[PDB]
Amino acid sequence: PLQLAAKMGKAEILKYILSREIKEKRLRSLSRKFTDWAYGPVSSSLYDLTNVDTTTDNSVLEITVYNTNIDNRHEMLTLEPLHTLLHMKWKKFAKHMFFLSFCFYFFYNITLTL
Amino acid sequence: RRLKKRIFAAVSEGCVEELVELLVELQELCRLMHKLTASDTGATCLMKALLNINPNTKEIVRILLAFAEENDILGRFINAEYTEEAYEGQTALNIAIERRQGDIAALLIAAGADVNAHAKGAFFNPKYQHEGFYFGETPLALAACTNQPEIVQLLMEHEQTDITSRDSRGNNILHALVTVAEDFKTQNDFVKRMYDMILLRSGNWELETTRNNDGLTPLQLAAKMGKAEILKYILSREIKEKRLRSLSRKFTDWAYGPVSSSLYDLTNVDTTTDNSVLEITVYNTNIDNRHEMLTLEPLHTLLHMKWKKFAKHMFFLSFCFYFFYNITLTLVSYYRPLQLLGRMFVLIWAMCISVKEGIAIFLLRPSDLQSILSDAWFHFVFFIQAVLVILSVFLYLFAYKEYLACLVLAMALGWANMLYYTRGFQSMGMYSVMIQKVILHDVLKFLFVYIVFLLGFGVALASLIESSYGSFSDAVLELFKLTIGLGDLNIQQNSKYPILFLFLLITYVILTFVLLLNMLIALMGETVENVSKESERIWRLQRARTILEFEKMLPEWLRSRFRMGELCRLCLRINEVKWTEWKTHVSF
Amino acid sequence: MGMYSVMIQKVILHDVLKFLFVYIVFLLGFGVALASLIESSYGSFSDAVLELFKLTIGLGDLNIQQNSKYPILFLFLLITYVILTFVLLLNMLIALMGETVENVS
Amino acid sequence: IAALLIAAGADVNAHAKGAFFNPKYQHEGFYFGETPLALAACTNQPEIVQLLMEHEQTDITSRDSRGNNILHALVTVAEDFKTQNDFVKRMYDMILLRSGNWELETTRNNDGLT
Repeated sequence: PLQLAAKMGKAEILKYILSREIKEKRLRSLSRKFTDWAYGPVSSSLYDLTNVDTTTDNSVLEITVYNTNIDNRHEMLTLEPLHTLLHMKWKKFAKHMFFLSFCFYFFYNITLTL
Repeated sequence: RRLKKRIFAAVSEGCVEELVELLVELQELCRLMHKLTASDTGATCLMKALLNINPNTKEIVRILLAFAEENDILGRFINAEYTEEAYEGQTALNIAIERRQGDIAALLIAAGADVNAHAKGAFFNPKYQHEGFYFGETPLALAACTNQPEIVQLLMEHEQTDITSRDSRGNNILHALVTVAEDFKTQNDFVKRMYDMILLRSGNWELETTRNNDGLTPLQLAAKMGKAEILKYILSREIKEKRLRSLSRKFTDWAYGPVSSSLYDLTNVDTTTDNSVLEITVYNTNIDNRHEMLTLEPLHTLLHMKWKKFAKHMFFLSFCFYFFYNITLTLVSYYRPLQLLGRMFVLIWAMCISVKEGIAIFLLRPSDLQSILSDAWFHFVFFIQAVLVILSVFLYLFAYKEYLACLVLAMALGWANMLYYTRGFQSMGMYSVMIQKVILHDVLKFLFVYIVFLLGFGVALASLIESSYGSFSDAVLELFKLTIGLGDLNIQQNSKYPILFLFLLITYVILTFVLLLNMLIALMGETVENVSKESERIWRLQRARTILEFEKMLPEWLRSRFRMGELCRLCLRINEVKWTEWKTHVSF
Repeated sequence: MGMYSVMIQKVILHDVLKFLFVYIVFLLGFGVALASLIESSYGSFSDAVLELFKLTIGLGDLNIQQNSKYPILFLFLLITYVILTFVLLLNMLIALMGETVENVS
Repeated sequence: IAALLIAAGADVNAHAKGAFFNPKYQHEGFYFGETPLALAACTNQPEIVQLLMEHEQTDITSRDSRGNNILHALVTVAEDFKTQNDFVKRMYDMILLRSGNWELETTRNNDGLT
């Protein structure tokens, strides 16, 4: 159901499923977000990345990024745990890979021109 | 270690019977600090119960307090604090105040909880505002920032507490409230009302005169952080109660309909001391509500008075002097082989401008000054022009031949520099900020894409020619001439592939003339509208900066003579008429 | 046509005057800059300002060989003038006059 | 207190010709008409203006230093913008109806204007 919501482009249902908190006993297992400690505006939360991370063959992040028949892609991408995951994946290796590709292509073009 | 785990589990769950049985077992084993304190974060059973409060948390807290009293260790546990390096200084009273549990908070205060406890954890005073929560490292400051009137009143009524306490940052309750306050005018503003309440309950000038390690009063701190609402409230404060009128900074003398005369206070507002509110709000570069803060008394009237006193005359004198200097330089250089005197005047003024710009650059802030449009480009260009003039003179004194190039660059820069003097009139300050914003926004990107495409097509064209497109420089010159609209499009250029050459030329024409130029027109139109909606504020800020610079440039004796203010403290009398406000008040 | 007449009046009184003033400022500055380093066409100040005006309006030819002492400096000054006037000032005047046209229409 | 003073014999036709009262600029002072009746009219006091009108020792055709009467003063004080609450028009109507004569609307000041 989560992947289907991501594919069809339902931001509200996607956000509800991704960030779901249950405070009842014996039902907390159904939740995907657990609040560890809260102090005013600061809040630490453990999210679940079963079908959200790009680990399996098909993932929610890959579906919402590679979707071409949707219009709420920005709305779906600007919510946890997708925004933080994207920034982490960027700052880990994507910036370095992009800079390396830039340098390699620039040197290749300069060599061809010369 | 099982007993401590059982105690913690019972405290977290809230089972009264289980907690009582565990306490009985602990008492039997004893017949306690090591078993009650956890080394994970240096917490305690009371802290664990308050962090995980439940519908029966009051009973658990009462049972724990009774057990501590029976063991005669309650006073030992009241002063318990976190031993970790992240949230050091936390206490049960602090947690109870944060969790808005007023009954338990009052119970802890009555039981002897530390009121003046300082929570100096690293997470509490983070370097960035988004990296942590800062409240003041004090239960009183936390109650003030968390909007608990009952709890803050109960703390204030206590005898063991203090008000003049300064935390690690040096900030007191008023500084903490100023920092926590929101610049935007929200519908519900509790910080201002509770600041008023705390100041009235204190009833002394020590709170508003104390300086932290940054050497700022609460008013100066509000001006620096950019809180228009708090700044206006502090600047225009009226108290009608007896023995409390001294705390006010604005006194209404007489009122007759819309006309009202008011004496304001200029202790830290006038540019008299080393640091002043006006100087802070004018020279601030990391704020966005500068126009909102500057458009309120006693800053607007003070700025207009300081202008009309001497700043207009100084600006006109500078305009005339610079215009005559530029005219003399232009005439002297153009009439190249009365001349000696003109050259001497040019040299003297160039040296003066160079040294003044050097002092200005040295005294200017080296951070974020060049990134923002804080009148740094004009200083840089003036210094560069003076350096060019003096270098041209030195080279003419010698036998070198670059003096002519330096001099022509000097006249070009100086004649392009007259626009700086168009900020005196409102009709042209908008034009100057238009130039600045458009150039900084769109022209740079358009130009960059232009050289990219131009160089690409130039090396493409110059390589397949076995006439005019001989070398790379000739090809790029011809492309530029075709773009700007001169020359002729000759298809017979002795090319190996005439059809390919024509195709490349037509592609370049479509890319540049059809797309790029009209695109730049559209982008610059959008930018013009956007920053013409917000140009008056920028012009006013530039005028205020010029006024303050001229005021600082004045000598010692002239500053004392121009110091305007009637003693009562240095009060300033302002007559204000608000016809719209008077009509709205009287129509009720 | 009354709307057209008031359009003429408002646009001329608002934007054309300021654009023109900045134009003569930059034009005279660059003219005296160019006419002083020539030891061909840019002989005197009047000839230099006429050539600059012709280059701005879009006639003539951009001849880089003007018998100048510093050809690179002359070319740099000419390109700077072209960027300042053609790229920036004219399209800026277009944008400002568009905003004024909407506002007073 | 105003009614008490009127009943005690306070001057009703007293003219307040102070320089601040008739300033050259509208923002340099408060202009109401240099008359207690004109001030009551401009300050939106229906009860006080009615009590003054019902008095016998008062007059309506009085002209101040500017030559303006109550109607001219109300016109000057009135706001061009159509505000939500417009009291000047209603009280102008009330005063004109209570006067019941064409002398008020035909008198000209030193500027020669009705």
